[PDB]
Amino acid sequence: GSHMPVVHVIDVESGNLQSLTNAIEHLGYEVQLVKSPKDFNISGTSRLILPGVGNYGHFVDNLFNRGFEKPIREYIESGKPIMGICVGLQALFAGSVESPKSTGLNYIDFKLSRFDDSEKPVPEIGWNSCIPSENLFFGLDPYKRYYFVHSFAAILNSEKKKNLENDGWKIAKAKYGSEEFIAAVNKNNIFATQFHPEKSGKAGLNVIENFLKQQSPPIPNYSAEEKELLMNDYSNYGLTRRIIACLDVRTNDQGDLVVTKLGKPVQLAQKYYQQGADEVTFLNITCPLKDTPMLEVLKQAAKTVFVPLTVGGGIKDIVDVDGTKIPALEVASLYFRSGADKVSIGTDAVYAAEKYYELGNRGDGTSPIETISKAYGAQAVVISVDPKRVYVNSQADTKNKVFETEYPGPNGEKYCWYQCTIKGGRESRDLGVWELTRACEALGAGEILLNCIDKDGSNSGYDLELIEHVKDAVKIPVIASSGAGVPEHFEEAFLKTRADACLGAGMFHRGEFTVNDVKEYLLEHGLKVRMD
Ligand SMILES: NC(=O)c1ncn([C@@H]2O[C@H](COP(=O)(O)O)[C@@H](O)[C@H]2O)c1NCNCC(O)[C@H](O)[C@H](O)COP(=O)(O)O
Ligand code: NI
Repeated sequence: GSHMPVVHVIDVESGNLQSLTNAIEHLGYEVQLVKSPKDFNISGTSRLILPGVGNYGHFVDNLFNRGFEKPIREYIESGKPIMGICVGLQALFAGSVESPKSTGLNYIDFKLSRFDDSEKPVPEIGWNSCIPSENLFFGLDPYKRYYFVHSFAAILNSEKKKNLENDGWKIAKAKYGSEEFIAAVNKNNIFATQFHPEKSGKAGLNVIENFLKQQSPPIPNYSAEEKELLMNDYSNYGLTRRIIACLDVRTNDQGDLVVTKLGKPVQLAQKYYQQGADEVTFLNITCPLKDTPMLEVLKQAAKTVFVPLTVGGGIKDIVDVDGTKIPALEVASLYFRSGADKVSIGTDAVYAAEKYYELGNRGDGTSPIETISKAYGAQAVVISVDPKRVYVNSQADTKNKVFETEYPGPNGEKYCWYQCTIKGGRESRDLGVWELTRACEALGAGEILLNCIDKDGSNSGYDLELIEHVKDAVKIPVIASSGAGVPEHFEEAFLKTRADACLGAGMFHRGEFTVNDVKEYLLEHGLKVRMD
């Protein structure tokens, strides 16, 4: 309470706050959560952090509803250090197009807009860099990567950058595709980042430490060889080749949690993080909702794993042990507050998509995809697709969209579509992958986890045509999954397809290769990867 520096963190009791708290404590500070304006006074606060997550309006409304506007302004007026993270940075602006009627602190007199999806996938999900500048601050290093996860940003042009310049603002810029936007801002005692430092590994922890210690250390003295290797070449729109490590979570005979048919999933996640994983996905496949074992795994993993965590399995409307009807939104909220950054929807995604087409290509606003994305944004919803190839002689043989394949079927069929399955692949549905992804994308999904039942655990590579087929269908990031066995497979997916990321389960779990082994190979072949 006074034996270490206290850091006040504003808590609107929504989203993942575990990572930020753990990151601050890991730096040797004590965290004091401020859920109400009554929980903190100006003179008794030396370090204030305004963490934001989800939909702009859902955050700003909640924040101002609690009466935080004046306290925040009075704190900023006191001249003491404040750090805004994600929506914490967006709140400094006039508002956002994500929530038209919502307002902002208006320190920067313009609104955040949506990235152009005509040239790249929106939301931006991945590791981007700050463009080299003379006015960088708090240790922001152009040769390092930070994690961005957003659809809206403060998009720049000459006029805006100049007004901000003359206004006394220091701007850390970043580019996604052909669009330049604000990655971070700094003026007097105000600091804010569009990226999540608590999710950016060591590079991220350094940014937090630099703010808490109020220092702008010089960037390491890199050689012309190191710079040329670490610089952003703007391949894959400026995002590094994202390597995702995934693990299954099952319950054995005794009731304990294991990854092979509650410390094992936790320790493996820590290992994956220590060995270079850009993301860790937990597939829950294992009792009251509050006491769910998977929630505790997230909590434990979130203590040392400073990269985004995804959880999938059973995210839908449920009937708890006591009979209480808990909507999918509340289930996802529980997982988020427990350490998860994104939730994966499989079975309920196929249902929602079928319903979508029956209603004449519209949603009724009740599906997990719709409610979760409206509260936490599209970047918080992942669709887990579990497809299988079905051959046909022509488009006339099915209502589902087909494509011409390079690999003829058993009877010489030159066309095929991919059929969706539910409940761990135990049941098929008369819905194609083309129809499923497009539907879910419309309902609000922000990313597609594209598995392939035929390639699952085969270590023979990814289903390249499937990847390209889905990339033709949607404008949201698509993750290549199922089939990864060797580093060459990742390279193949990244060069021969438009895959926005690569996921691996078996190969990492077998210790055959580590995430770093895959990264070393990609780096050796000229691809950009996160190395921290
Ligand atoms: N009983 C199961 O086996 C099972 N049950 C659920 N899942 C996954 O979890 C998601 C969420 O489940 P909901 O239906 O939403 O409750 C599903 O969509 C599904 O992908 C299951 N298995 C996972 N199936 C495929 C993968 O996603 C796999 O992790 C990669 O193919 C790894 O491949 P690799 O070893 O080749 O690297
Ligand atoms: Ni103390």
